[PDB]
Amino acid sequence: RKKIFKPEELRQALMPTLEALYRQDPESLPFRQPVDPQLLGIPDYFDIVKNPMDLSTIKRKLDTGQYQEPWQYVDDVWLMFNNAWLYNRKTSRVYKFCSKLAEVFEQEIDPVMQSLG
Ligand SMILES: CCC(=O)N1CCOc2c(cc(-c3cc(OC)cc(OC)c3)cc2C(=O)N[C@H]2CCCN(C)C2)C1
Repeated sequence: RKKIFKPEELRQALMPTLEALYRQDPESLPFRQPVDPQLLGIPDYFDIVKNPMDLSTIKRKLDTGQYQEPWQYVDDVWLMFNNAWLYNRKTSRVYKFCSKLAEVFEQEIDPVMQSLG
């Protein structure tokens, strides 16, 4: 019927896919902590980005058992990517780095999602 996932199983299976993103340098650097619009010059950020997401938040959600099923994790990774592509200019470091992370993530996540069902 509905498949139940234990938080420790999700963490064991999915954390390596997150670690693959963290390992990218310089590409993960903009994504390791939440965007701070006041520190940066950018008070329009949260006008445009309604649901912020970043690697530290996704990690915390895996660590604290906030995901019930693996597609919720995938959706947060993609939310992070889509926010960055929505806000940032195509020539920017953040935009290009986002694209690299999306390439890495795609390769990592597919066999893991097959394994989890
Ligand atoms: C997902 C992140 C995100 O979408 N934002 C929103 C855009 O703002 C940036 C963010 C991160 C980085 C950034 C780039 C890095 O490259 C190596 C490393 C990094 O390591 C923490 C952060 C750069 C910018 C940026 O556009 N800076 C401009 C703004 C206007 C003013 N001039 C001077 C700076 C945060």
